[PDB]
Amino acid sequence: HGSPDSYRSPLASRYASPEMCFVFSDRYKFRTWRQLWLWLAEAEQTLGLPITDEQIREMKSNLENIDFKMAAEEEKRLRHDVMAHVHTFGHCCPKAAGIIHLGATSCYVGDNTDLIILRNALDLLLPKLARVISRLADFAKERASLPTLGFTHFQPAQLTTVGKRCCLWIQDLCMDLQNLKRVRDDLRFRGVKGTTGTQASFLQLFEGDDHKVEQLDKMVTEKAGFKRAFIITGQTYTRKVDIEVLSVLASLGASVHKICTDIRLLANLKEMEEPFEKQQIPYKRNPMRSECCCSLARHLMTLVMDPLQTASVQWFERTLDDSANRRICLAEAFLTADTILNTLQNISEGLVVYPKVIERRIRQELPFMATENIIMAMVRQDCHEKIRVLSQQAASVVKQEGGDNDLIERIQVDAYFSPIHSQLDHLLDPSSFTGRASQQVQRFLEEEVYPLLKPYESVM
Amino acid sequence: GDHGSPDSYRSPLASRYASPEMCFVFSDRYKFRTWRQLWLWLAEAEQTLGLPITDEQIREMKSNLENIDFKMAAEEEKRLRHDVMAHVHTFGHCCAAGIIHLGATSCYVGDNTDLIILRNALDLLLPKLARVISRLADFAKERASLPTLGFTHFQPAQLTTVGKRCCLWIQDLCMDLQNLKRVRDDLRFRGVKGTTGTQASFLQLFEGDDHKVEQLDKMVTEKAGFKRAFIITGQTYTRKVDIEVLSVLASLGASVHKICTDIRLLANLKEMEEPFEKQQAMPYKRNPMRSECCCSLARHLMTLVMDPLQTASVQWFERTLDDSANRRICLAEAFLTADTILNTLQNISEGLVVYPKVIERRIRQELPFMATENIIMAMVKAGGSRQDCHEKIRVLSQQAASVVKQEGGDNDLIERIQVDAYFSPIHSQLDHLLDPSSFTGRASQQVQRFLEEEVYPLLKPYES
Amino acid sequence: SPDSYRSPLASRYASPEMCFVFSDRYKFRTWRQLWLWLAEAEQTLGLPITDEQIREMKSNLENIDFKMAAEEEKRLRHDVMAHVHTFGHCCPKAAGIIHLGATSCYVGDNTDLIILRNALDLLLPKLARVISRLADFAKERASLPTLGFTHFQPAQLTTVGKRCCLWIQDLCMDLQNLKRVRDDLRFRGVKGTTGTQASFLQLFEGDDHKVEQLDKMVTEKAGFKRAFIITGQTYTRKVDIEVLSVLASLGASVHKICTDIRLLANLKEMEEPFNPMRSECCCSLARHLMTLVMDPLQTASVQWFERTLDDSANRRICLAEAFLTADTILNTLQNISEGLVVYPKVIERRIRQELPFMATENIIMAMVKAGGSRQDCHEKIRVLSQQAASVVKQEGGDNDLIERIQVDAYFSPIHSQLDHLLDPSSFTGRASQQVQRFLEEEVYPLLKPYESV
Amino acid sequence: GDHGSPDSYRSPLASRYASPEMCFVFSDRYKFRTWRQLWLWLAEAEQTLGLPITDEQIREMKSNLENIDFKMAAEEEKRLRHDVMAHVHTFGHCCPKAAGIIHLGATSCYVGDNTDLIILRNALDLLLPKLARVISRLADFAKERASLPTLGFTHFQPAQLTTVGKRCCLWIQDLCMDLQNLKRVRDDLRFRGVKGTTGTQASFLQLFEGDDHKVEQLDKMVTEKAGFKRAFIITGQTYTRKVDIEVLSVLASLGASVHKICTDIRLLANLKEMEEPFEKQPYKRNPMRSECCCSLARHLMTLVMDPLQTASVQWFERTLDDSANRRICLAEAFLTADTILNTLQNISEGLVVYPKVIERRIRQELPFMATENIIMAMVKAGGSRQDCHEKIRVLSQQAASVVKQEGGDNDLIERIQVDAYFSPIHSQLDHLLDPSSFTGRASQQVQRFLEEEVYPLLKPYE
Repeated sequence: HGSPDSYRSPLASRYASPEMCFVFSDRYKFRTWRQLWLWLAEAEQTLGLPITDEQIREMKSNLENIDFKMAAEEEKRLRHDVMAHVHTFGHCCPKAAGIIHLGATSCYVGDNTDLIILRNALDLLLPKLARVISRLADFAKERASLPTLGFTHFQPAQLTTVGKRCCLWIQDLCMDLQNLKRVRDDLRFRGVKGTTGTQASFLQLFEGDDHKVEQLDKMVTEKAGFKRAFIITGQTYTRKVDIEVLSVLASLGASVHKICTDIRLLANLKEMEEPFEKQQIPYKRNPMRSECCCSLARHLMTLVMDPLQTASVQWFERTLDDSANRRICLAEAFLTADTILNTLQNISEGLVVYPKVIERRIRQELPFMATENIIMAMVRQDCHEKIRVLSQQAASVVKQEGGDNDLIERIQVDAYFSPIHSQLDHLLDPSSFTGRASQQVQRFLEEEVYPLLKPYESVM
Repeated sequence: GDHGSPDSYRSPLASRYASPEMCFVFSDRYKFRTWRQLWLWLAEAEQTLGLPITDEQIREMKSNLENIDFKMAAEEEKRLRHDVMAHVHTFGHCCAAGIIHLGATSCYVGDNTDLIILRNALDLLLPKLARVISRLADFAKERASLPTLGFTHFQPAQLTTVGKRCCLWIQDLCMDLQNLKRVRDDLRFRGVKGTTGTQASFLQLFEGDDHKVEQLDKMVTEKAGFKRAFIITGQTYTRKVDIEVLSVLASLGASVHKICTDIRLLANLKEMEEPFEKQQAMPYKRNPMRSECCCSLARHLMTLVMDPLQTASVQWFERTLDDSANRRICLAEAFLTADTILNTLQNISEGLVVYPKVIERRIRQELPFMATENIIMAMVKAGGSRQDCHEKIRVLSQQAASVVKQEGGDNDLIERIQVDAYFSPIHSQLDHLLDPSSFTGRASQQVQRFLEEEVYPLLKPYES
Repeated sequence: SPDSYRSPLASRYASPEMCFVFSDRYKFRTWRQLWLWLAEAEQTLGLPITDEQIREMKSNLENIDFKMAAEEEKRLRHDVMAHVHTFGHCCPKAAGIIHLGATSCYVGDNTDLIILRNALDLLLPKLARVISRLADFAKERASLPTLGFTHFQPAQLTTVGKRCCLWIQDLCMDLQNLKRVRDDLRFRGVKGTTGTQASFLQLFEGDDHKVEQLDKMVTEKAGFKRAFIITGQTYTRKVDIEVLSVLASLGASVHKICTDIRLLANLKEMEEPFNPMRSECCCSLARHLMTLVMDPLQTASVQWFERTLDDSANRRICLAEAFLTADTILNTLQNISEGLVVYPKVIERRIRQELPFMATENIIMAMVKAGGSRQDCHEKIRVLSQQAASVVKQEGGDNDLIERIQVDAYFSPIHSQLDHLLDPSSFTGRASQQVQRFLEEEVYPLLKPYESV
Repeated sequence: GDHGSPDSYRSPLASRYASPEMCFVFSDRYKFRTWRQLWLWLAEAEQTLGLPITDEQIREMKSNLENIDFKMAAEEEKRLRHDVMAHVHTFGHCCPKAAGIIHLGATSCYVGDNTDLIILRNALDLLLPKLARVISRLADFAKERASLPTLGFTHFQPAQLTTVGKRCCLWIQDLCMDLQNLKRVRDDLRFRGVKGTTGTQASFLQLFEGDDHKVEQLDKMVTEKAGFKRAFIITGQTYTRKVDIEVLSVLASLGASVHKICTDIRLLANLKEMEEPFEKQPYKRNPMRSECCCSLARHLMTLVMDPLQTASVQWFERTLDDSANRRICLAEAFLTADTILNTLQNISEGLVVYPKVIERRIRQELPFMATENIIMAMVKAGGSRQDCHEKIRVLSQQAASVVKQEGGDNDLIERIQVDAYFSPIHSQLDHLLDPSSFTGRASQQVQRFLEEEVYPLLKPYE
């Protein structure tokens, strides 16, 4: 990762998985440059430019044989990123030197590489998000019936289930999964367009034949594995593309942050905890992996303003005031999302529920929500008011003298509630207060979640 | 008055900027009508599932949907400090009263109203957006072959065409149209969910009947005009929907700002101007005032995206009420702003002024510096020499540059070539070698293909 | 009119005084006010302006015809020239001398600076009054022990007043910031179309000193200590960044406080004056305040040269909204701070249910002094903790670590004063003393200039 | 290598962009040095306060600040899960004599949180002279070009003439406000000191046997040694996260200014009026350095939402959900800012001005702005106002058509000069269109601004 004598990005050197790091590495970047020049030359041969099979063979064998030292020093001399690599690749491919980058300009390698990078980055996030959704869905099913105190205003609300509450987190990740897939499939190749998008150099190279330029653009698009290319660009693809991508990651950021806020709140209530590793026979447990996910999700929300501002200040066919900003924020958003999903998969595998803790809290709150079922079970005016005064004193005891709720007791002795004694244990059954929470979990998993997850069954 | 008094603050978004249609969809009249419209649909679905509601009770609601007493509603809200219940009383006062809102909570009306408002607001933006695109398309077709100086780094570069440049704007607006359409299509109804989304109150109402509660959830969803309803909600629909909606407006703001920034730059170059207003010739100096307003307003949209993002991130459990005030402001203001922008942008597109002679004058100044490759190629074809020509053209290029920079004169490079003996085997070809049209690449063909494949197919559903 | 949209901030949220500051009555009245000051200064410096013309203007500052002015703008397509003419119509004798030598931003930008300053002046007392009522609560509850929270997890005891000082300290930092931006706000003055004072220079036929003088006079009349030396058409949009930055910071502070109050309401240790609806309202609007900061940031980044008019419509929206939003928050925070209710028994319970686990060191250092070993006590205390933790977590019961230590024969010398070893006040450190010190050295001096009168 | 292998992502801020000094400030070698330097200060102060620390232990501690075993600490961190105790052990290992008195009575954030504040302040100290240095270069330029008339620009349309030096003062003023805000925030930065787990100083009070006086003066001593004038009286576990908001707010604002300057330079580059420095070894020159600054400034403006959101959701005495966000955003903000200023210093050094392209654009626009001047000269010679205004009006329409509908030069002056009606002012015409008389007070505004504001603001930094 490098020396401690200098600053190191905590995302690469500490947080993110090596795979995502490699996608944004200089090796991947410059390999892809060489790959693009190969596809270019191959297509140009087919279209009748003087390129031999020996020159193609030379380029194919030397895609990974990159001299970084020599390339960086040639940049210093030629003050050009692309020209330096054209020359370097030429030195290790002496037969091909005269045909590399023929007709093209800088953005053929620069911009198309970012597109290939963008796509590859989404492709690694997809199964990670799919794997989180699946494990939460496992958990959702097991705890689909378990009654838990609902919360609105973070206050005692009617009963829900742990499996129901989990399905709220799952659905947000599902909207995100659908969004990531939609953006990945819509990405288009820039292809060959020239300095200003007019294909003027390539038109001159193919001595004025429009049809040949059209074919060239089709051929590299397909070699690159892209279904579609832009008809219209300036020098580069429209920077709107980066907004579309980072908007969805920002949206994922906000969903994750919400999931982790919930878990941190439940971990205070002792109702649920993060998984442990290295475990066996501490009381105090910090939800550190959830606090980490929040911290990083935040940064993922912040980054969306960068591509927005960039897109707004692009003058005409392009200005280079996007270049540096894009080298930073694109990498960060993906490495940030990658980390979040790796850490979120850990949290989701074995979430620890504490049933008796959840049952205790419910018992403290249920007699204040069961009052209506007591009245509609007596066969109204003197039963709405005579139970109310008992609630007055029981609510006065809980707040003014912090402790247990004894409303059950106050009814269990009063003469007025004579017949309703025989049916109190059934009237205070927690599951009868949970509504369709169980039915809803089931139907959600079968109609929405399972159809979505199936294309990912190979890797779990 | 018909809006507000001068002695109080009035948002200029409502008073000075947006159209009456978009302003209506966010008004309290439309909001409280929609509340009554939801209560009506519920009662209809409730009766059709065998609940004790009379066909007379229904028609008293069906007739009194518009009849809203605004002073009584505000006083019962002064009494109970609860807006939904206050409107329940007021509707029952003019009606029936005992069957209003039965089994439902506040968010049956306060949350399904938002989704109807969002859907209708998107309905207002769509045809306005297609209209702009349509106008620019015609401008792009008309100007498809008019050579213009290309700009990278905002320095002169390979020529393009006005039509081609306009397609860059069109493309961005077409992606916005597609995103607005998708997000409107993907919008789902909350339906009947109860206080925490468990539907407990409606299960009680239908006496434990699971199938019946779901039958109600389907009935009110179709009545509201939605293809699909959420299975999973807390008290409200997920605040993620607000993010998808304002994300696409934010992106649209980005597009517009860029389009309008280009226009202001073109205006300075005097190559393009905004349409003429009337008088009773036109003035020499003209500020791109309408473009600057669009830029100003677009900026607001890009900013608003952070509101729904932060909101969604800190929603604890089934629901917290720290979304309420923030949503009252940012939802309406996003749409009101977008609406203003589209109205203004359409106005700009109707008769953009082009000045062909100014475009030509800038081209004649810059082109010779970009055309030396074509001069060398033409020499070699008639017995010339590459390195001899380069060095005997690099020197005249540096002389011409000096007059333009150090002296601030007109570019004389062509004139320096038109007399120089070394370039005698080329003099009959100089004007043809500097034909702007032969420098525009495939620009005009790109316009034609793009319009035929990607613009008219999208505009087809909006012909009227 | 319910048949049209109304800004919730404007209608049914913010104070009538703040709404008035951003009203058009106040705006156009200030325009007229600034024209009079310009006329007054110009007479002094020797232009043909008569006292009659000046009295005509001083009488008609509030006499504004919004119908006429609005109709004349449609015809002239100029907001300032529309109001020059309207003012000239109700002051026929003044007509020719209004706005003499001036440009549009003389009224446009100096009005926005007058508005900003006056809007800050309304924010300062309200904030001070909030800080003052939290300081009383802080003093009242300085000694009351409460459970400290790190990671939202039980942590070393603090006091209620000490926790309140965390909130106070954030608000005080905002108070100093609002005051520093207010006091160091500068006047645009008279600058001309591009900032070069060219027309004023020609109006006084070349007299440089007369232009400086005119600039000084209007600046003093408007109640500012300094004018900008350098401007384009307008004052730098960096000023709007600095103002909205401090309000955004205040937003973040407020949001933190109201989130803390919302969690305590869940813990039933504290309640709002009679669902923490007001704190949710506060959080929701604090959030919108934080959002706004990107507007002037984006604006100032893309101003080309002496002025571009892409700031105009965005400023009309973000400026007023930030102050109306700020205002609303402070009015609501004042109502929360007026009736905060702590429930001491609920707090006492939670402590007793969590203190035993944190008190493990004090029992050891009472045992080691009694003869026992640090090895032979840490081992025995851990097995009894393992037993207590099961009852709480696996059985959802009461923390009986206090009971279990009384039945174990090992801790026999320790029995005599377990009341003292688990006395919550001994676990609070310097909390109360930290409160008294902070209030007297930092808070009270800051509130000293206010509270008057 | 040391700047990372090409097989992994390497931040372009640390490797490619920022200066070495700023990179070292956020390096782990600086972080762990300071951690250890803070333990020394803690030990020295405690010994003075009567605790059992030997001067043998102080000297052993003082010698082993530089030599850090990173391999040991990382593996100890794996074994412990505590980053501080990992370095408490690794320090206690190489300093065996003083193993019992390292981190005595202290909490994790004594080193974590105070280090953050020390870095913040050293980073600000690197930025300030760099900012001053830039302002100073532009000042020189703005004095030199103080009387060079140039076309004013409102709406990006021709307007009343300013001077090149006056326009530069517009840029300088934004950077001077940035300088003022940076210094203030640097000086108003408070030390976290010794506060314990939740800010109550409980463990320190315990070790000083209930003595408040000794707690308070330990806080003051270590603050003094760290170089701070003032400590917080009130903290949770850490210093309030409102501090990070103040710091990144002023950087975002600097970013905003730098973006405006560089946008202006980019536009002037197109107009061929002004260019970025040569440093040669052509005709078309892209302003690549101004574009770099703009790109980097934009990111700086974006970062402000990090600390804002962070502060807004800090529950009670502290939550760890700020940790990861702060490591990225703070470091990145100072790396970017430093890079921007480095590039800005380079731009200021040898900015190229083209006086004859400036003169050309004036001659094209000025005649339209000089109409009232001409009518006044005509009336002064006993002429008719209404006839003169109508003549100018018609000649102005003809000349505008040539410019817009024919793409010609402005020929308004030549039309006036060949018209016999204008005979009374024909001799006055060169003088009437002297651009210098159209600049207002621009040349004096520069001198006043530089004397009264700039140089007094620069004096501490010379």
